[PDB]
Amino acid sequence: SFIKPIYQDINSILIGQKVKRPKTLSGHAAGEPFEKLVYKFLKENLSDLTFKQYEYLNDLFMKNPAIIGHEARYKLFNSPTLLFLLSRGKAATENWSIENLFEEKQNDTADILLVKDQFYELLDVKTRNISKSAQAPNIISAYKLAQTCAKMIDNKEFDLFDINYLEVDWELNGEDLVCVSTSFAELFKSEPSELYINWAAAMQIQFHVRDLDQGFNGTREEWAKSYLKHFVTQAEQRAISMIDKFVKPFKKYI
Amino acid sequence: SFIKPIYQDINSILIGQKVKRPAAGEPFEKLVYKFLKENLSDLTFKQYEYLNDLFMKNPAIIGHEARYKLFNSPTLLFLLSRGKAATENWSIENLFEEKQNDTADILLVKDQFYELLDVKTRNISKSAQAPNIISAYKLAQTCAKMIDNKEFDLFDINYLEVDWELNGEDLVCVSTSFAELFKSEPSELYINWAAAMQIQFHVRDLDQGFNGTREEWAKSYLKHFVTQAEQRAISMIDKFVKPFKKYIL
Amino acid sequence: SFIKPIYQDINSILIGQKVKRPKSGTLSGHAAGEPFEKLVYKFLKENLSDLTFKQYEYLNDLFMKNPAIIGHEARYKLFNSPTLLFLLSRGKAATENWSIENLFEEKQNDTADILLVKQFYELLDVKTRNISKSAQAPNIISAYKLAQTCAKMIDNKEFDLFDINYLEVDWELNGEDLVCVSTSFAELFKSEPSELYINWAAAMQIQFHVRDLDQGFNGTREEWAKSYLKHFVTQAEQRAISMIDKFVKPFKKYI
DNA sequence: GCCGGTCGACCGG
DNA sequence: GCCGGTCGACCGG
DNA sequence: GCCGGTCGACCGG
Ligand code: NA
Ligand code: NA
Ligand code: NA
Repeated sequence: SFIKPIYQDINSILIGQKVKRPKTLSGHAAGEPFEKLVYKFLKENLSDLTFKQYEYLNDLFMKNPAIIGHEARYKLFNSPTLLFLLSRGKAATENWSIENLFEEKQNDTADILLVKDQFYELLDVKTRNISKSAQAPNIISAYKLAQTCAKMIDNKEFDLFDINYLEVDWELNGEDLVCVSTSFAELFKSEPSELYINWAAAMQIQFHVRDLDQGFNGTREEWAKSYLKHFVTQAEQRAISMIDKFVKPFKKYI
Repeated sequence: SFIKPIYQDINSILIGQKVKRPAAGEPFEKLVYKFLKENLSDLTFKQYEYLNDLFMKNPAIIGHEARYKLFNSPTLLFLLSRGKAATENWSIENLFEEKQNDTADILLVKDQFYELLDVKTRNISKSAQAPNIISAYKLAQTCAKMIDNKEFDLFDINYLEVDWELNGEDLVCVSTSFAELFKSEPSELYINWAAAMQIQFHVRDLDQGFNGTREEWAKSYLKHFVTQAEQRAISMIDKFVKPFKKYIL
Repeated sequence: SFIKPIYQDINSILIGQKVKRPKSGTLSGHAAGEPFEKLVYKFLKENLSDLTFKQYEYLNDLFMKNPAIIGHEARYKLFNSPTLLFLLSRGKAATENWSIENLFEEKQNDTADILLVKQFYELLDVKTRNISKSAQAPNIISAYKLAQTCAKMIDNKEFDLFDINYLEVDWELNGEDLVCVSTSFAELFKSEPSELYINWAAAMQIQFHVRDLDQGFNGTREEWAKSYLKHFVTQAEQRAISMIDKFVKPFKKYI
């Protein structure tokens, strides 16, 4: 992680920050420009490393004028896994140009990208409302994570990228929201066999950053293989539980 | 529908109206509610607004048990009730606020009949996938409660689509669509399991040819739900298991 | 490949070359970029006449030099390869009435367009697509024909004898004639056989764009055949199931 | 030319 | 301490 | 995405 080395500084700068409330306080809509606040800070203390996912792509393509077309542009990633996780559509990659750059995309894997010496850190910011105790938020697609681990193995890319999370806690205070806490955690540091997969909630992994464990002490290849086992096991578990919950109780009506 | 009769009045006040740019379409939902609250004052209610009034019109009714009785309907209670603790802890000093998962955005009630209005905003500047409409699971339970309690003329679930786009420093509505759930072919509703088990469709394209009974609608959907759930149990193996069974070992 | 070492020239001679619009009519089927194929042959012969035949043309030469060989048996035995037989031999009645006064002709269903051999055979098949429109992958070759080819390859063990390559010639309308703007070369036995798509409805044909065809297969030619069959069989079973769920159930309500 | 995955973040009738 | 639906609305490595 | 349907005509261990 490029952020961890200076986390204590981010936590310090965030605690106390305020943001004008939408004037609902729930939902992706009433999210938190707190992530914009994180970006602004990472852009200041790590300007040569901080990139919005769409910002990195625009940059990558800008320094390759001779390379045109999606085919030629995809090879620019020089990594099948990073291509899977960062890339944009075919027509979008084909139609890219100086007067038609990439913009924010709702389903982009990462909020902030940090690159240094061919090493990428996919950071995803999670904002939480402390005023209440809610369910763990969506972290990342368990299915997308499964494909990632599959591609890591097939390509032997166990030393290239990390997927980290930064949780920023806030509470209402008058006519604005105020940050009260923060917490950092790396995905590949937790126990892969203990990640809860909420199938209904877009097959998303879920947990509050402040609770995640960081005791995994094996290699990255083992983490991937272990995750895939847990993923396949849970997929079969869901397939069976769906019948007992969405079929059995409704057969009497047919 | 209590809105169908004035759909053109709602559309006329929406199309062309601009709002200062900063969900992003929320501003248009407030315009609908405000309109209804001024043209159907005695029928328009925010879901949480209805609950407070209901509880406020019966102060001598304390406790979750007695309060849950106030709905006089199992199906409606399932669709509108908040929570046991929330229902118990309710008070004139601790009212019900809006909740992200409330079934409806707007409630129109009259003659003991309820209309659950859910309005969907859409950025016409993009050609996206069909949005989430309503949980297929929540619909199934609802249909089950309709059968067990024989409530086929109590409520309707309708959707209003508000199309908008960014124009300069403002947002502007460009078109509107209306449709009724119980008027579409239940066996045709697409159920996106991964997407919160929600049924998805563009209000604009939603068919309205159904001419059967409300009971037949309920039974039909339930059959469609079960079958799809079974089919999904198979799809999961062929997509989330079979292709990864070569890494486990 | 024999033309591969000379692909640069071809790619350069083709691009820019133009041909009038086929009878000023439609631009599909056999009548569209057919003349281009001729242009490719006009070069592969004017620079490699030592080993460039147009399918039937070779067959005409395979004979003649064997007058004592007539009517089935001997004539069918001429091909010391059961595989090359299945991919180049004409009909029985056709390989009977052969003579100097009745030479073979170009047949619409011939496997290869141009044949280059030098013991080792290269079955070249040209492809042309209107780049002025995003279209579907064209029919490459018969999946069934390829399956029989692989089987026969294993049986008599001939994992070294012939190659199946394709040459793409992209063209676009320009005035009263069509012009080439690009070219793409690829070799069938160099891609992932388990990846090849089989369109059963489209004549059980393998479909893909020469330009996008991969060329990185790890293994011998033998491993390919083994691999393909495993793939072709699977798809066939899948097709059998798909048919019932699309051409049977959907209309079972009308009977 | 049909089909469906992803991001965001919420409590318990 | 553990389990898991619901709303919103997005295009094609 | 991935996935696949059409029009035009041809002869045969
Ligand atoms: Na995420
Ligand atoms: Na809804
Ligand atoms: Na062919």
